[PDB]
Amino acid sequence: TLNGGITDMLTELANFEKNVSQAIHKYNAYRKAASVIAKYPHKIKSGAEAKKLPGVGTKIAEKIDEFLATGKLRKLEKIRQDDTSSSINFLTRVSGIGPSAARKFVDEGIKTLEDLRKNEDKLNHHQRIGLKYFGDFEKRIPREEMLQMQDIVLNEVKKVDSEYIATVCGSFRRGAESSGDMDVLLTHPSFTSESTKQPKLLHQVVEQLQKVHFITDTLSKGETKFMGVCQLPSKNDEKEYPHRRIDIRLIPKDQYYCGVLYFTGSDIFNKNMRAHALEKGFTINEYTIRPLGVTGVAGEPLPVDSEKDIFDYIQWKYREPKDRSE
DNA sequence: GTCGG
DNA sequence: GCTGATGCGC
DNA sequence: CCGACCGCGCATCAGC
Ligand SMILES: Nc1nc2c(ncn2[C@H]2C[C@H](O)[C@@H](COP(=O)(O)OP(=O)(O)[C@@](F)(Cl)P(=O)(O)O)O2)c(=O)[nH]1
Ligand SMILES: [Cl-]
Ligand SMILES: [Cl-]
Ligand SMILES: [Cl-]
Ligand SMILES: [Mg+2]
Ligand code: NA
Ligand code: NA
Ligand code: NA
Repeated sequence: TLNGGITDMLTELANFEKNVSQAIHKYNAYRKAASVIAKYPHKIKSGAEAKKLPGVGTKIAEKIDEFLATGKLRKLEKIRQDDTSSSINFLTRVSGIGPSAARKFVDEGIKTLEDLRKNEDKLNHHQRIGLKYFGDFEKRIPREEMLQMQDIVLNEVKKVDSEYIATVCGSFRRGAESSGDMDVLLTHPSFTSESTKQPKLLHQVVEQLQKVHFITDTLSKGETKFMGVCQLPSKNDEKEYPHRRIDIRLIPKDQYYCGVLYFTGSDIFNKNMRAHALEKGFTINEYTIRPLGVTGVAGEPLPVDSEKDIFDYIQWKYREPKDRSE
């Protein structure tokens, strides 16, 4: 929070480019700058000082000076005043409503939470659940609650098949004292890159979690990825906990390290690392790390036995999970 | 919007 | 039904 | 300049 003002501004600018302008590269340009500045161990004094960091160019440097001088940005002041931009930004806050759907709804006169509710008919399944738990999904999850949730998930999974291995990733694995949701990596020995020896591997876990009323809703569900809603159980007479977003990713057992690297993040860390990988002539996804031939085509998966092995291939000193929060 | 070649 | 492009989210 | 910007699972659609 050393340069909170500045990083907030860049984040607001990032969200505007993404939601309203549908300018994804500008979105990331601002996010990166916000990321690099949030990490800077000095209270920024000028745009020039900021322009020294990678990701901060002339435009952002200029904005930082305006912000430091006045304590605000005129460009953002006007963006806030604009009713169309405001409505669009708001609607994208509902899970399932992106920049396109948001702009479309606004074109129909649907601009508020009140409008969305009275128009459920115009929403697909995901958007309907996003609206249902709109308030809840805005809440942070204390680590203490993440710990209780982890205990339920691992124990329920164990009951389905002792050979299952569920690992909580995301910011939780990064040591955060609060998380925006729960990310669960799942593996089973019967599912590898070589073959699937048993079907419904993900389904059974989902099924079991619904049986005990932990999983309450489903946003989307496939053979290897579940996106849904869960809730901790509350005691007698006590207010029940808010509903939480939960994602479960089933990855081939022999590709765990690439999988846990991916799911631990952060997203920007993944983007930076995968970009660096490319520079070093490699390509990384949640399954493997492969070399890039002269042509530019991915070769065969390289051997991996730890997260560190991935970092070594691209000549990066190993970074613990707690230091990947970019 | 920023960067490297 | 399929394939592929697009939206959306991780 | 100017091209590059990470990589992919699921839901949905158009075109066949
Ligand atoms: N490669 C890649 N990985 C991504 C991307 N987005 C997410 N991931 C990976 C890396 C992410 O760590 C992981 C989980 O996605 P979240 O839950 O959205 O991210 P988080 O858990 O870190 C969080 F801090 Cl935003 P919290 O949920 O606590 O508020 O998915 C992306 O664009 N690209
Ligand atoms: Cl763009
Ligand atoms: Cl691996
Ligand atoms: Cl792969
Ligand atoms: Mg998360
Ligand atoms: Na710079
Ligand atoms: Na959204
Ligand atoms: Na998540």
